[PDB]
Amino acid sequence: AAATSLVYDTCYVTLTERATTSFQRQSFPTLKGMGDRAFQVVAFTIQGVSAAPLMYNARLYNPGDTDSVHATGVQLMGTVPRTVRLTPRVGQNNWFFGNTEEAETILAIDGLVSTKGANAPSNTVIVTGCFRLAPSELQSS
Amino acid sequence: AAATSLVYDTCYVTLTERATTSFQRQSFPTLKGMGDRAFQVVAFTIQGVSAAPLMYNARLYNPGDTDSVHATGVQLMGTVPRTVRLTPRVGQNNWFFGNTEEAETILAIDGLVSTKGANAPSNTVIVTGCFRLAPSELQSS
Amino acid sequence: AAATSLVYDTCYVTLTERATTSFQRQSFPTLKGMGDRAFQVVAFTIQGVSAAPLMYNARLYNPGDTDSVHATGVQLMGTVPRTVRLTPRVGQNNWFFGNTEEAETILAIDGLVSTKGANAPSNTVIVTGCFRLAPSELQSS
Amino acid sequence: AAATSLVYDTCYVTLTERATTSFQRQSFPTLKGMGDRAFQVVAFTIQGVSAAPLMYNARLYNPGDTDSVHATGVQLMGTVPRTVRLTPRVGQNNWFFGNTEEAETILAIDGLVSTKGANAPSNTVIVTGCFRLAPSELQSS
Amino acid sequence: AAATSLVYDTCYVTLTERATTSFQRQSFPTLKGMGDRAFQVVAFTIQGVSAAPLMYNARLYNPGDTDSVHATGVQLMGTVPRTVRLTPRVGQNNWFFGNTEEAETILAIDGLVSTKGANAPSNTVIVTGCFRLAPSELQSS
Amino acid sequence: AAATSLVYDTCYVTLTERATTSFQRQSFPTLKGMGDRAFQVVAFTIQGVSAAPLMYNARLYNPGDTDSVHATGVQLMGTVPRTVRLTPRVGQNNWFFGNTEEAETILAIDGLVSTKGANAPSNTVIVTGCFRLAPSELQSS
Amino acid sequence: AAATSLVYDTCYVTLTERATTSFQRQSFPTLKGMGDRAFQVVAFTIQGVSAAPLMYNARLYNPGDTDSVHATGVQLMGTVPRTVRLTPRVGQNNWFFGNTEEAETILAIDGLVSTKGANAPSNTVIVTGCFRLAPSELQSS
Amino acid sequence: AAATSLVYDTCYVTLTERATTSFQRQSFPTLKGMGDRAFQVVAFTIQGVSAAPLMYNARLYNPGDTDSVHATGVQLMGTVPRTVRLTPRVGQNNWFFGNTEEAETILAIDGLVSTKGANAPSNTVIVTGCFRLAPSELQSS
Repeated sequence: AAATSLVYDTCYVTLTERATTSFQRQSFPTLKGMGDRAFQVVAFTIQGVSAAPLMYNARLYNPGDTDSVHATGVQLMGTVPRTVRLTPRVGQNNWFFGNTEEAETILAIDGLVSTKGANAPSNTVIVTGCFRLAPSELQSS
Repeated sequence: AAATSLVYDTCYVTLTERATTSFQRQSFPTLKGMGDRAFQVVAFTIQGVSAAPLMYNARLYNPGDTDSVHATGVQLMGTVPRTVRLTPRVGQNNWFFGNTEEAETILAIDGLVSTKGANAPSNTVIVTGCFRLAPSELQSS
Repeated sequence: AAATSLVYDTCYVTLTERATTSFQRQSFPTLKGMGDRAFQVVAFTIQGVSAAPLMYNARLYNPGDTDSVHATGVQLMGTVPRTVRLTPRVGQNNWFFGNTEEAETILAIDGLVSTKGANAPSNTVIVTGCFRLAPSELQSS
Repeated sequence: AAATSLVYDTCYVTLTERATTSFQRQSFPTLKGMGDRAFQVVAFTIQGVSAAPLMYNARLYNPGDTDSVHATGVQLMGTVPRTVRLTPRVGQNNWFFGNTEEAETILAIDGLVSTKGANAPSNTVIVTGCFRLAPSELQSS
Repeated sequence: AAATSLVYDTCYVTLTERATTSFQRQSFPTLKGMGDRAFQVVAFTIQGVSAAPLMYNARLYNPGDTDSVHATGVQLMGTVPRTVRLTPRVGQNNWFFGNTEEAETILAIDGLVSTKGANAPSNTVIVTGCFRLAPSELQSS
Repeated sequence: AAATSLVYDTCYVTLTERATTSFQRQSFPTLKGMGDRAFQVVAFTIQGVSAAPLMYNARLYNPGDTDSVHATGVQLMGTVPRTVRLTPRVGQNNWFFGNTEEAETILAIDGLVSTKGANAPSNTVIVTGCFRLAPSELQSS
Repeated sequence: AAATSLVYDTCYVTLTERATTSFQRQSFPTLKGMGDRAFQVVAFTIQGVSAAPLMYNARLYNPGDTDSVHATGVQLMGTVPRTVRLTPRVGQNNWFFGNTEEAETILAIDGLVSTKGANAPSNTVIVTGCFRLAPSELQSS
Repeated sequence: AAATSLVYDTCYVTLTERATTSFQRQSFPTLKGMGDRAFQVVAFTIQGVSAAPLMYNARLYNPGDTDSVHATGVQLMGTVPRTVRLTPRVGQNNWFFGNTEEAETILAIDGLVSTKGANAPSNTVIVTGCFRLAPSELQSS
């Protein structure tokens, strides 16, 4: 066999009102420095708190796509941390090859407000991805 | 036999944004004044509240190490108290000898903010450690 | 919780007759670039082939030690690949802190010949380590 | 596999009143001359007799520590032999590497008297350690 | 909850013929330096040896009392260690408040001889108390 | 062990209308002359008869208190003997130390009449206490 | 029999930062005006809310003591009401005699802040005690 | 009913070589001061230690007899405490009336040596009697 590995990587961000923040290969410490080894998204856990009403939508991408294939749907944020899980099903699951560029988008989170022109209040979102890794593509001596 | 004792000790702190607060042997009242008796960390219960979004990461140390071997991973804080438990497994569990210096680090908690240059809002973290104690190393008359 | 990860990393080498080759943190691709996150050795699988009689001894280290605490014992190599598993038990298992230096020795393999002054024949050894990872020690913004 | 060995080694001493006698690697015949092979303390059996009231405290050490992590607690000695067993639990159990120096302390026994300035009466303590041994680290030809 | 702790503390003494030795809060290392935290006596284990015939009577006190409420009753001592357990029942069990003075008597042991005017022979008594501790009364910042 | 003893002691009295009669340590024959030995109230049996309507209230004391912690509540007396049992529960049960003064109050019985200024008719009350005794605190020779 | 009664009494307060508020006999309406009748603490339910991070420690007293014998341990307060129960065990349970002074302390609650010199934010604590009552000590006509 | 009480009383002595020591009503603290109340011997527990070989014979008496009706038979004493129980059977059991004189013999212990003219070495014997008590014979007012 080839033993597939299972790694949890976490990143955090402050969301901005009419913007989307991209979580790329380089946003996750382990994926960023592991070298030439393929990976697949198993699940994402998104945790967020806000000082006042705010919404977000976490969207998952297949490799190379210009838009997402899965999403949590808009979620409300309150003053106490709340956790949402995003699990892809067959077809929203394609493996990223070992050489995927560091800037390749894996998950994008949109920041949304309901009042026209309003600013996002202070907030923090923690994203933890669970990734399955294929064996390394090693070079010869 | 030697009867091992089980003691709960608590300490509290206000976290600061780009700083880590160390909980040393002297931070725990009983460990601080018990004399020459070895101890082991059984578990830590961390409870925190914040007036606005804030994160922390509680990290456990083995004796003499310059960095931690276990951690809760970054945690979000909200306006209602929330409890997290940190339990070491084999290898993150070495016993501290009776003479460990009062300034020896046992647990360190990092204060983190998601917005560049932001200050930590008012917050309080209560740390309760459960320690196993070996018999005292008494002196002769 | 903190989710502990399980990663398999592989490295290969040609053994030399009266020398020991060290497998350091940097010898394993994932451990090398993952950043500040603690890890523990779960098991090592050693696979070797040789063009003619040769022996090796794979030795496991606890963090910071100048000599090993576990070993496979001398093993013979033949012309067909053969696999040996090295699993530490309690006490040969201490966790390496997140900041362990890249040059820190984890496993060392000695190359041995039975005839005085003989050279090692062509050989290859593949080492696959299974490591448990603690959550990352992330920096604040 | 590597077959771990189990060896019992014994040493005896006369305790002195305000002194501690160290049982080092060299105090145990087999550990002393076995060469480069790692070992772990499994258990210690301490047997003592005294011509008049006397106390002792047997303390176990992890490798390299300057003070002990386990102890029997003070024990009374009478005119008939009495046996006490000292068994380390996880964390008071680290393996000693093969090259541990002959003068490395494994167990220390303090001699204690209850009357200020009194001398210890004639006494004898027999210490039998049970050690687990790893395979030898052999040199190449 | 409040987690109650369970601690074993030991002290030793040489008994004198027509005198009583008091074991105060300060006689027990942990109770002595733990600060402002209430405690209750769970049990006492008394172990004694003597070079010649001698008796003792171990007496337990409730907080603030000028005489004891429980006792082992007179016990004989011989040349081999002998253990007696003293366990209070309801009413001989009141909790000592956190601020109890260091000189407060918890257990007193009388030394007795049967021959008029005789001196006590060489002897040693080891007292191990098992105490239940309430949470610490911490000060505000 | 220490064998706890169980003793029944009885005393009788004639109640007076606006007065309370105290049953002290010296009111009970055995408690009065037993010496330095602690005791606890297990139960009291109160039996009374009166030539005409009369009431009483039997009240139990903990050691050193200036008022009672338990009571039968007012009881009516008639021309035929009637028995009431007073059993303390946890907390109304503290042990009296061996040296409690002979004049220390254990039980007090108030004599009550319902008509303003009336005198108590001829009456007799028999009080039988059941006491648990600790071992004696003996003096040395 | 004597029927023991069970009464719930409630009091509320605003905590102050480096101060302790005492809940005395007079703080509880029923205990305050019931007259000469003994009582025992069965349990306390403490409920608190705060506009920002704040801590408290609720401490239980036995009658006449100058410091407490039981405590909840420091508790965090958030923006949503939270309930903690304090139940005494044997020995932290002594009955208060009927005549206990109105100013006698039963429960004390310390207000604590984690930042040096900080003031307590707006807060409210509701304390409900459950008390067992003995029969009244009535006077004669 | 009449409730019979059960009391344990203890006395100690040093035995002398060709002499018998009498344990009279006055030798037992409770029996000595209880007043006019009948009693019966239930059992005697004799515990003795000696610095060198010595023998004793404990003999039980019925009221008013000039010699004993029961005995332990000669017993050897060594350097470690040893316990012997003496339990009367029907007929060696007569009750002592309430007014028995303080000097009335209940148990006698003979000190014996085996070498002609030898002296008894240092020794101590603890005697604990278990007595059943009848109700007190109270006087009228």
